[PDB]
Amino acid sequence: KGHSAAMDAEKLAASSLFTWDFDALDKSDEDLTAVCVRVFQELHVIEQFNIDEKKLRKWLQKVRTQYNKNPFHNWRHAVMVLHTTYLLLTSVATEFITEVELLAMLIAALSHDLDHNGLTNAFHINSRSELALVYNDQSVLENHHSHLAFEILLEKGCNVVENLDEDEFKRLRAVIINCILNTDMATHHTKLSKMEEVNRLGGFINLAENNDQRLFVLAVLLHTADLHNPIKPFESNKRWSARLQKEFNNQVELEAKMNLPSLPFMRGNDEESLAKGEIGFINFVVKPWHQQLSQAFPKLDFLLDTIDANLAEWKAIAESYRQMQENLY
Amino acid sequence: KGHSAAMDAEKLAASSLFTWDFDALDKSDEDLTAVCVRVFQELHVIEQFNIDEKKLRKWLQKVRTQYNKNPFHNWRHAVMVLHTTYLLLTSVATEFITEVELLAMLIAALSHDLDHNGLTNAFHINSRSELALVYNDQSVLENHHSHLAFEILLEKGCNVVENLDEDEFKRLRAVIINCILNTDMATHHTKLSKMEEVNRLGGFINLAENNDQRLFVLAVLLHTADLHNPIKPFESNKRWSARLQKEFNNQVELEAKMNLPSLPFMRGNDEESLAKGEIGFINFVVKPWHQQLSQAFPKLDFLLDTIDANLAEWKAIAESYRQMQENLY
Ligand SMILES: [Mg+2]
Ligand SMILES: [Mg+2]
Ligand SMILES: [Zn+2]
Ligand SMILES: [Zn+2]
Repeated sequence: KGHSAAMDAEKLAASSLFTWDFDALDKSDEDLTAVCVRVFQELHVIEQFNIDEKKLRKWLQKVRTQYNKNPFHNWRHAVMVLHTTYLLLTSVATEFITEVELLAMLIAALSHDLDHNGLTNAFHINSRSELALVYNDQSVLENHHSHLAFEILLEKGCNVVENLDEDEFKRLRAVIINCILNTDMATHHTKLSKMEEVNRLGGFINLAENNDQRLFVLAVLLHTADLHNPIKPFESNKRWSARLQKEFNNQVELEAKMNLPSLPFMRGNDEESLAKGEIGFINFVVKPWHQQLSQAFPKLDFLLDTIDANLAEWKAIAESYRQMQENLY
Repeated sequence: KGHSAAMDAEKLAASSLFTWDFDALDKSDEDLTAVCVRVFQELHVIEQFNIDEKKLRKWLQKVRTQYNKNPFHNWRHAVMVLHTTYLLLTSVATEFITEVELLAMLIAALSHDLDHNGLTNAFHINSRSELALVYNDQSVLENHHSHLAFEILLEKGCNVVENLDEDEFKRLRAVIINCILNTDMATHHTKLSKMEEVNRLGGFINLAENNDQRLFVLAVLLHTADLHNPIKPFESNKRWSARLQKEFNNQVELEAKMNLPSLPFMRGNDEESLAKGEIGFINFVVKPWHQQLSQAFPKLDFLLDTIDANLAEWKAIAESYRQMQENLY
């Protein structure tokens, strides 16, 4: 029965947990567990919902065991999205997000890629996979992730939301479903267009009262945290991007063995292809997204300087390879 | 006094001997003898060097009696490496290998693991064995194999190279020594790095004239044939891998009785440990090796599809055991 969640951003930002340079690749298994628990603890959701910390840790374990050992879409990617969501909500959402929606964003971020196998939605649709048949080609993977999120959560020993009442769980369920389904890259352009129209009209007006407009912002922020590669230091940008390229190469190899069409961008398997793909992805997807995001939330415009520094680095790598490839001609 | 060995790959590939599905475990003792003789006969080395077939058969017998009844490193493993070497040379080497080097590759492949006792080089060095003292910790087993190869060969009734002149035997001896010594797994990474640099420069250029570069390729090919497990049908992959695991388990048992350190990968003695070890060995050793090999010799890239099929099979086995082990937690 509160107006907004119990958060003071400046106390939260003073913690050693608050660092935009966080990279799960440099953390051990026990370190990642501590990060997830610390996010829940420092955001006060454990005490606000009387969360059994034995169920929280059991739920965390069950979440990790349902992620697969993929190069990119793995348990460390989930923790990266959880931690980045914690950074984004602390920066801009402290005064309109509710307590239940805050708990929902933490669960959704950690659960958003459950049981990923390093294959894209196009593979499932083209191969007519069992998952594609279940979901009738509609956001196949994201529907699968959200389903397993609740199958794991509603289990008795992992029920971290056991103390929520009917109305609170209904809102938590709606927030998790909408935010995970909006991690589908096929819905990126629609959210970008709506953000542009909102920015044309001056911006968001009283988010604490407009429930549907507040949910849109939460979906926008989780999608932002999902694309964490270009907003991290370049060493983090390069290691994760090289891991995604490995998944792309494995899919093309599987698609050829199954006589399925492949997209030409996924075929590149060297450093020059990596840099060229990152330049295009940043110039046409990430940068226009954060330009609209920084206009609605100017506190986040420092991310544009991180995106530009990484973009300048990838262009230096591409220029070196092109300078070596032009001499053949 | 020839430019290259007298071989036409397409005539050779039409023989019933040419089959990548060959497995020595399914052959009788007399069948294996016939396979070894047929390799020598069909490659024309018997007539090219006027080989006394009574000495060839006596040499074959003496080779077999110097192999021990190990689960993996036995006489059938030697025939597997001989036959796989015959497949590899027929596929890619017909136009640069010389007649003497061809005969040397057949002898080296059959002799490459002589008097193996199912124990690794690390055991000899750690136990300060007599063999480790003889060879000053340098490629202990491989030096031992090559020594016995010539002790068996230079015997009068087994001298299959009696008709070679001085220059031809000197090259044959150099090829056998270098190729057997390069079966030392401790030299795998160095050969992989050189193959990567050669592939960066466009590939091998006129191997028929560069003697040292041609010897490197022969060493690369014999090492390829030594690791025949992942490039065979899965039933062959599993039976031989289970035999190697038995040797690993026997060594750890011997090392504990002698108060010697043991590597943790050798302790696994069940099917789940077998699958986990094969996935790691294929992902980090075999697959990167054949990716470089297929880039220098694209005719061999079908082996990558065999490696992937076996890798997918081992991952299905590991997933079943993990799905049964995660429910305890
Ligand atoms: Mg996803
Ligand atoms: Mg050996
Ligand atoms: Zn994701
Ligand atoms: Zn061997």
